Amino acid sequence: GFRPSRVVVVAKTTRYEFEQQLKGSSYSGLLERHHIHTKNVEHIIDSLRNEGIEVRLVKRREYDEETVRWADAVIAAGGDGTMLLAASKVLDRLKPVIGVNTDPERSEGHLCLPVRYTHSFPEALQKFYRGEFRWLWRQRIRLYLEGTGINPVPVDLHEASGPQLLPVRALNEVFIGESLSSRASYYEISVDDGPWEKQKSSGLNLCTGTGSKAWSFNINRVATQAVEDVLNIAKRQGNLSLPLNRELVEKVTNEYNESLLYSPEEPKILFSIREPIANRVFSSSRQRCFSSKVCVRSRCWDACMVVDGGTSFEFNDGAIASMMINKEDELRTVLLEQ
Amino acid sequence: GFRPSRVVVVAKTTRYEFEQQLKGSSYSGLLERHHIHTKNVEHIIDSLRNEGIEVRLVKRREYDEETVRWADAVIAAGGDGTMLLAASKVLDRLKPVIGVNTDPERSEGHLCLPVRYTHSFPEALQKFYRGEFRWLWRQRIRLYLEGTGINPVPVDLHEASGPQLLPVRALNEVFIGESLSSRASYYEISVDDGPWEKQKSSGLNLCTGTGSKAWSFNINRVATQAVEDVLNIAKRQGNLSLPLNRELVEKVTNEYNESLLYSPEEPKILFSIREPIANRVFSSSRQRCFSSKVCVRSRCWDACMVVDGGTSFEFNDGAIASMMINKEDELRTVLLEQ
Ligand SMILES: NC(=O)c1ccc[n+]([C@@H]2O[C@H](COP(=O)([O-])OP(=O)(O)OC[C@H]3O[C@@H](n4cnc5c(N)ncnc54)[C@H](OP(=O)(O)O)[C@@H]3O)[C@@H](O)[C@H]2O)c1
Ligand SMILES: NC(=O)c1ccc[n+]([C@@H]2O[C@H](COP(=O)([O-])OP(=O)(O)OC[C@H]3O[C@@H](n4cnc5c(N)ncnc54)[C@H](OP(=O)(O)O)[C@@H]3O)[C@@H](O)[C@H]2O)c1
Ligand SMILES: [Ca+2]
Ligand SMILES: [Ca+2]
Repeated sequence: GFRPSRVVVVAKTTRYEFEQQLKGSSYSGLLERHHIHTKNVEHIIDSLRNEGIEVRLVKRREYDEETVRWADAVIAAGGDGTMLLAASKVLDRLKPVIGVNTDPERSEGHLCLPVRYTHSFPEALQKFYRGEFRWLWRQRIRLYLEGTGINPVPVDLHEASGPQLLPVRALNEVFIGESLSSRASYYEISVDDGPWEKQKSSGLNLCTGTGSKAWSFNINRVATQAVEDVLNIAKRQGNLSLPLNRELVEKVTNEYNESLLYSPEEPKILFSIREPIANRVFSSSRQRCFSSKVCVRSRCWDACMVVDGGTSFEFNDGAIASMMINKEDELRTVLLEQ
Repeated sequence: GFRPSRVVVVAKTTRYEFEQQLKGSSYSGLLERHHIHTKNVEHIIDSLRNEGIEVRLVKRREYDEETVRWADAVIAAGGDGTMLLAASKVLDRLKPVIGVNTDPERSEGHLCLPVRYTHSFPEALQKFYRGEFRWLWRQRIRLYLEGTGINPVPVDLHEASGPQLLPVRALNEVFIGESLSSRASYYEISVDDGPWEKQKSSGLNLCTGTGSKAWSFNINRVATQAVEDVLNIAKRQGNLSLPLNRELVEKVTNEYNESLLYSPEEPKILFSIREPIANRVFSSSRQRCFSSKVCVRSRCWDACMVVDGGTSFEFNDGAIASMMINKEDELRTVLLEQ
């Protein structure tokens, strides 16, 4: 069983708090969105204090490493974005990090406790107390940086030198690309210490098993129409039998897309070349594959390495990044029944 | 036949000229890249003057509408990027625009004359003179902007109000998305005056037939591995017969990908939702389809409408853009044998 005496709760900033800091696309829904989150944060904190747990409630600007150190456990109160924020400042594989979905009608909360615990949190505490749960260590990617002209200083997106460790780990993915959305990205890639291979594309995505359902899923999943087309082509071009139906096309589609998801516990990186350009002057290889190690040498003008959509690093011509998975970067999370 | 007496040649700026305005990723190749382009520009201009044609050679900063007006024809001397630059300032469907690939080992030049004419330009002039060619009018998209808080002023990326016409046409595509590469984009889309539909994704691409081979192709094409997987799934899940082989998988792949390309002359927009997010809180519809008309209402924080990778417009919450295809926006281009 597991009973912290000391807990920091990191709560997301709501849209309403943002504007506080009408037209027609806000206010009415926004204030109700704010009341729901606040009602649920209060339920979490009241429930913790009723178990005798000391609690510090902070917003993003006050969530710091000192407070993580003070705490026995971190609770992210918001959505998956709030889990990523919480994980960004936890580097100890023994420190539990737990997510509570505070607006389940608008937050997916895939990294969070099942939705029932949002308004039944004492039930979650008791399940923890009795050990009716399992530890889940989610693998994360660490980033090294070397080369010429490099700038290793992290930028917080929510407002010749040897390899040095960058101060965040990726729980979802590392995205590498030019800052301008229409500017093709140019680099060289070494996978598992293999040969260097020039790529031109709209960026690279390097995700964990946790991240396999996030950005990586939407880069790689095929539409049920595309599957329907591919199958119809296979009839014309060789009468590949079968009866294609509504049911079958969805099925085969779903089987393909599940192949893109893998276990959060497996220490492997799924890397995807995002929208590669082939034609007669460039040539690309595989679109995606698993690996333990990816090294990227920047050839970019004004590009960034973005960790979990939250922390950005400069990555221009001369910079060399290496990504791997290290056991000491595992993020300690919990699994409850729903 | 077709014999201009007055011609403006727009020549790209080379990398060397850029730096002029070594390590290891430049110079050696860069100066040879520069000599090749310059040698070919001189051949073009010498050939024109030898036909008695008056010629003004300009770089991007001096390419203006006045000079287009002066000219009987525009020649873009570079790659497809130089064709797009040239087309950006031509709004008259009667003014010929012709592209010459000045570095065919590094420029694809899909919008340009066949590579042989790069060093055999008098042959192209004579073919023009004798009418051994066909006019190709490439359809282009025009952009209207309305709404609240809008800013219709174009930004040149290479350094309550009613609908107003934006001053460029898209020869390849209009891209719409948030400026930050990791920030999901949010908007509502009306296709052919249909119902408004909320989307969340990494942007929208709205291309012409000319643009169908560019960005749109790499957003939508499927990998030969994915086809191989989809086919193998169809065996397991219903023994859909056939013998899958190296040959067959490439074939079916190629048939699918050709379905993404359409004629530059056809007045239809192929629009693609780029990396839509579905899950349990959002829901998307079709990934791509043809249309005559797409209206997009921005819900974005800090987004842009990017025309042919060269001209950018602000497009944040309150802005409403409508895209269509108008005959007076056709771009007059030529077709030569190779
Ligand atoms: N086109 C795309 O798919 C795209 C574009 C940009 C970013 N992203 C992803 O969004 C992450 C940043 O999340 P954010 O909440 O700060 O911004 P966000 O725009 O709210 O994220 C988009 C959605 O993905 C969900 N999500 C986040 N991490 C996930 C995971 N590991 N597995 C499954 N779903 C997940 C989020 O859930 P909640 O509703 O609980 O927030 C959200 O509904 C990034 O690391 C990136 O992976 C995806
Ligand atoms: N991931 C992607 O596929 C991606 C990302 C950004 C932009 N783009 C495309 O590139 C366009 C801007 O071109 P750029 O030359 O200024 O930058 P660029 O990075 O040099 O364009 C990428 C390549 O596409 C080729 N291309 C351009 N227009 C084409 C067309 N209509 N059909 C077939 N190929 C075409 C270019 O040919 P050249 O070698 O002759 O220049 C170039 O090789 C944009 O409108 C957009 O469509 C694609
Ligand atoms: Ca979120
Ligand atoms: Ca180019």
